[PDB]
Amino acid sequence: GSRGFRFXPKIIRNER
Repeated sequence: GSRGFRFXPKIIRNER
């Protein structure tokens, strides 16, 4: 579902 990338004080992931 898009949205995904390590961001120091935050990290996103969905590989879709």
